[PDB]
This record gives sequence, C-alpha cells and structure tokens, in this order.
Amino acid sequence: LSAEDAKKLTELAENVLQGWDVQAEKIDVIQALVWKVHTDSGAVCLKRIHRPEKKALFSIFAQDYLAKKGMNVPGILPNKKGSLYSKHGSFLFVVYDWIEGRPFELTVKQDLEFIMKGLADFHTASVGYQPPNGVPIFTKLGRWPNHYTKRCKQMETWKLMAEAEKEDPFSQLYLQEIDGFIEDGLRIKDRLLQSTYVPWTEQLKKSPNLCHQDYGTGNTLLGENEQIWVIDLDTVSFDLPIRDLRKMIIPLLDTTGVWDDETFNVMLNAYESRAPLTEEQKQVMFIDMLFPYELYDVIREKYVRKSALPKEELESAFEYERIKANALRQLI
Ligand SMILES: Nc1ncnc2c1ncn2[C@@H]1O[C@H](CO)[C@@H](O)[C@H]1O
Repeated sequence: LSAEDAKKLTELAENVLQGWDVQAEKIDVIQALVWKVHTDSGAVCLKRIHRPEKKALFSIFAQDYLAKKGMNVPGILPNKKGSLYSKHGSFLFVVYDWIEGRPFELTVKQDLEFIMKGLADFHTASVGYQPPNGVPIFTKLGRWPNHYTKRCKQMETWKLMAEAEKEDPFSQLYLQEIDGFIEDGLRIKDRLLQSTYVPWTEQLKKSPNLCHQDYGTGNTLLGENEQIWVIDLDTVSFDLPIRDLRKMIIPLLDTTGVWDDETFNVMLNAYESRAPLTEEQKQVMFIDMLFPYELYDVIREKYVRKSALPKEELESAFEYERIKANALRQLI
C-alpha cells in the first residue's frame, strides 16, 4: 500500500509476464510477493519466490507433481520457453492458476473437518514425489531429537541475557521457573527415542511424504463441489505427517483455561478418516505435542526479537504447557 512503490511492482509484473502468454488486463498486488493477474475472463497468480534457488525448485516441482497427479493445488502454467518458472536476478517467478474459494472458519465444525481431510489428502498424494536431477531434497526426517536439544540448549543460553535485565518481571519469572520446562523438554526427547520415531523416519526416507510446514486457514480454501485446496507450497519438505497435525492443533488449542478435547477429537477423527494412524504413530505425535514449542515461540519474541512482553504472557505460556501435559499424560 503506497504511491510510486505500487506502480513499481505493477511494472515488474508487466515486464515478467511477457515471458508467459497471458492477456494481462488488470494487475493487483496482494502479499514472497504475490499478484492477482486478471485476464479476459478468469485470473492467474504471479508469485515472486523469495527463498533460495535450491529450496525454490524443490517446492515448484513438488507443486507440479501434485497438480498433475490430481491433488487440489494450483497448477503451474508453463511459460513461452516451456519452463515452470523464469529467473530474473536473485528471484524466481512462477504463474499459477488462481483458485476461487472461501477461507475456513475454525469455530465451525464442518470447516475444521474439511481442513484436516485436505491435510490428509496432501500427505497421501505427496508420496512418490522426488525432485528432478540437480534439485536437492529438503528433509527433516530423523532430526527432531537434535532440534529438541538445540531448543533446550537455546533456552539455557537465554538465561545469560535474562540475568542481565535485573529489574524486569518477564526475565525474573523466566529465571525462576524455566528449568522445569527445559528438564521436561529433554525428558520428552528421551521418550521420543524410545517410540517408533526412528524406525518410522527411516522407513519414510525411502518413500517420503511432504509436510506443508505452514498449514492453516491462510493457505487453504474450500472451492466448488466442497473441494479442499492447498495454496502455498513454498515451505514444503519431507517429514513425518504428524508434524503438520501438531503444528496446526497445538496453537489452536493454546489456552490458560480448559483443554478443548472435543475440538481435538473432531480434528484427529477427520484426519484419520482419510489417513489413519497406528497407535505407535499416534504415540510419536503425542510425545512431540508435549515438547514446549509454543513456550519457545513466546520466549523468542522477548529475547531474539526484543519485544518487551509483560509477565502475564510468560505465565500464560507456562500454564498452557501444564494444561497440555495433563491432557496428554495418558497418551504418551
Ligand atoms: N492461487 C491462489 N488462489 C487463491 N488465493 C490465493 C492464491 N495465491 C494467494 N492467494 C490468497 O491471497 C490472500 C492474501 O490476501 C490469501 O487469502 C490467499 O488465499
């Protein structure tokens, strides 16, 4: 939203679109930089991918694979030279079909069920994808134990700068209670190493599914004939499918009050109706859900980003970890 800056971006789109055979009539800047390009009668999406060329290609080819396989992801329009993308400077440009649909309302039960079935569809459909020759794989298979340790060591490291701010309620409460959550973090790592996590990750290294890694109401839509579409595949990588469940369910249920088990059931039941999980697989998920990822995000706002948050937000983050621990104690 600006004066000369808006016409600057519009002119970039017009210049880049010459590479495709698209009748550009009206161009709107939306969001990575995204444009809605209106044509004769129906639109296309022009996206400037921000990410480095190696990671960019992995997701571009992943999307082409999924689109051509029949999964509900926007298809890629080939350019005049027959390629899925054009390189200009340090950026990749891609033209996708603009999908028409409404966003989901997480307070409505049927939408919560739709969004989970689409996640299951995405996971199942992605199995078989391998990037082309020269494009390296992006994978996190078998890395969670190290990722937990890096985070438990990072929470210890932040006590150095926590002790620096002597007259600060957030840092005062942090120095008093954080050790108990760090200890539990490393104990959750130990529980993960006794689960089927390792054999499961090793079996998937051979024929892996993709994890979306940023799945939510911002990247999904309900189109015609109640079809669920997944829109932004820029952060896809190979990982256990349960990562997307955790990453979607735990933040949604974040609360200082009561654990919403009904919503938890509605979401897992909907996911499992299309991609059922064994008891062992679910154990791995529940173990991962106990790790303090949401507490970490709240701590990262205060020490890395330096946002002066008050004591209430730290205690509120600790309380959700306790509430969640009680809710999942019998499932791990
Ligand atoms: N191919 C696409 N189809 C539909 N919506 C899109 C596409 N790319 C980006 N968007 C939308 O842009 C909006 C941001 O204002 C989001 O709601 C997102 O769904």
